[PDB]
Amino acid sequence: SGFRKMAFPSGKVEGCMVQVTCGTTTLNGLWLDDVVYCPRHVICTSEDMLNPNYEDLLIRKSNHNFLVQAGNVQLRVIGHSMQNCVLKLKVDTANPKTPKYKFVRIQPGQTFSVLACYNGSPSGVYQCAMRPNFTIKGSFLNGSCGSVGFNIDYDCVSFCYMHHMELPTGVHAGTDLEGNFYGPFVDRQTAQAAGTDTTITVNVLAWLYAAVINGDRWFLNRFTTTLNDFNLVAMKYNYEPLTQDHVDILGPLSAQTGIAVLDMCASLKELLQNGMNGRTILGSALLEDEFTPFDVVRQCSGVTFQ
Amino acid sequence: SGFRKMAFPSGKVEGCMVQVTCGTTTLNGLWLDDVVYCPRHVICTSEDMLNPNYEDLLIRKSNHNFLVQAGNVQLRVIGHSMQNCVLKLKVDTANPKTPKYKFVRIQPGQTFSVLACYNGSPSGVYQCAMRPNFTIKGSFLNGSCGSVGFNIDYDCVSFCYMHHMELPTGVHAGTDLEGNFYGPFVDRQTAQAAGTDTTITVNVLAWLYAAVINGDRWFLNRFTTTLNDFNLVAMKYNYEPLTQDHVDILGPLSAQTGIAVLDMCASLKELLQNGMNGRTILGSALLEDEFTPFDVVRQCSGVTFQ
Ligand SMILES: O=C1C[C@@H](C(=O)Nc2ccc(Cl)cn2)c2ccccc21
Ligand SMILES: O=C1C[C@@H](C(=O)Nc2ccc(Cl)cn2)c2ccccc21
Ligand code: NA
Ligand code: NA
Ligand code: NA
Ligand code: NA
Repeated sequence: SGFRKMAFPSGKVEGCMVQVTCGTTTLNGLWLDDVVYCPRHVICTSEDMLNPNYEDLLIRKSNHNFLVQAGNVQLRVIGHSMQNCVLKLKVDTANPKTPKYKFVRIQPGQTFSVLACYNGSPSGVYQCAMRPNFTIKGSFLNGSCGSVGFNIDYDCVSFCYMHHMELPTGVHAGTDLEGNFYGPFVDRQTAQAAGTDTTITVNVLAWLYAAVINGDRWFLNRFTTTLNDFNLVAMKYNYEPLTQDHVDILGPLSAQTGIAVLDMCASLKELLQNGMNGRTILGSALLEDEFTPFDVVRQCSGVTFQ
Repeated sequence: SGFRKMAFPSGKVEGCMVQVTCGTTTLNGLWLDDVVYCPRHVICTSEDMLNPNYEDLLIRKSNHNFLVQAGNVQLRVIGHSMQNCVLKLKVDTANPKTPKYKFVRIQPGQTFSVLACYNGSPSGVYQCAMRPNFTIKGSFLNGSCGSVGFNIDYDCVSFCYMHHMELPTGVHAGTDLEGNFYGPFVDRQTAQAAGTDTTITVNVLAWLYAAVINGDRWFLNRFTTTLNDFNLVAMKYNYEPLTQDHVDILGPLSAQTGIAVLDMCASLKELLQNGMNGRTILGSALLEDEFTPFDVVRQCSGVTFQ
């Protein structure tokens, strides 16, 4: 028992981190097979970042201008190409530590682990959600660009995120591993609007199930609701509308606890309208939305990786 | 910017986890050099756990009764000994993945990362504190015993915790790597009192500094206090008394922010007496005490490991 914001074990990803330097910019790269992936803004100078012409800046660079170091050891660059907002540096050595891996584009509301890195060296690991407005609320200082997000399924690492920028509002934006930003963002040092954000309702409900499984039960009430009634309350409180697909994903947790999904919605309605009256749920005084239903079952069932 | 509950990168520890089986009990072990360390209750049957005679149970076991597996591969056991509440199984092979390491006994209020494991395979990593009453509020299911806690300093892993038990109250107890419990606990399935717990005041103050560094400033006020005055408030709200040693440890954060430690104490006093009026600090609606002053500086300065 107990419920924590748990990250995936980071070792399979730590073996893939490298340092990339171009001119006077150092950031992180991801070395899989004979390719290093990194944010294309490694080729920018401080001036360049207000409105970079990436095609023109990259034409000034040759293979030998990209310095790639894997711990103590220098890699030899034999090709470079830009795909969307990422650079792909072909090197003459396959990474001997390459895990089984996939590149995935995650949906808003899904979770992943971030391995925060500086100068190609890991500093820490934490779990977060892709917000509905395609930002992440991370922990990233200058030099963290090229840090990656990921999920693991037994022995397979699914890379979903590469860090590119901190917006002036102090939230974070980045790409998939094909270099396509999540959300409307561009790799320019400019004020950039993020959507209105919303709370990930299906995740809050998953976490309430987690709370019940752990014996935190005070918020369970005598009430039920409908999808239509609940969703009127969701709109008022800037929660994502609940769909039958979300109900179906919550099926296993409903079966484990014997609490019908709409009964748990009625509990959440009362918590939205009345607050928590200075009480806590799983150590939190807020409704938590960074656990997916899959996360709660994995944590509550002791699933492992190799 | 941003502030997250960040764990240490787990790869150096993942290479050390093994499965240990004795009779019909499987749990985790830690393989460093030619020794595997694991909870001595691996030798207990379900009956045994109400009041085990560990000396008598271990006399019935020979080297060949301890099955130790490192991934797919079986290790050969050439000796066994009990040190306090841990078993040390000498094996005929040094772990080729052994990192630079130390065994440390941490103080209450210090933090560490836990690598939660089942059947010798890592499931997840999270950060927590040793509570003042020497429990931890973890996430541990049956089979997690022998999972370990640790800190990293560049290339050196300091192992501080081995998981042994879930108390009937659903909090967690374990030992240092010499097998000495933290707190009054014994490895028996019995109701066992934990102290009165208290909030780790120096950690709350560190986190308030973290909040200021990140621009969350609403709780800063016009007031100051004294150590004696603050500590009267600490007692009322079950906070650890603040000492000049704690003030000195907070020196760097005070210098970085230009907020005198006693001025930050006056902010914390007002938050204790008035609550947070439905506001948040670094995404939390509670005062957070699982970040040490060293944690806040490391996170806010991008310190890395290798
Ligand atoms: O989280 C981060 C990443 C880094 C950042 O935003 N850098 C960057 C670099 C190029 C362009 Cl075109 C835009 N932004 C940064 C600097 C200071 C603090 C945080 C962060
Ligand atoms: O966190 C844990 C560890 C495990 C546990 O307490 N097992 C154990 C085994 C032997 C003795 Cl003498 C006492 N306790 C457990 C079982 C169920 C749920 C959680 C946990
Ligand atoms: Na970029
Ligand atoms: Na983004
Ligand atoms: Na034990
Ligand atoms: Na303990």
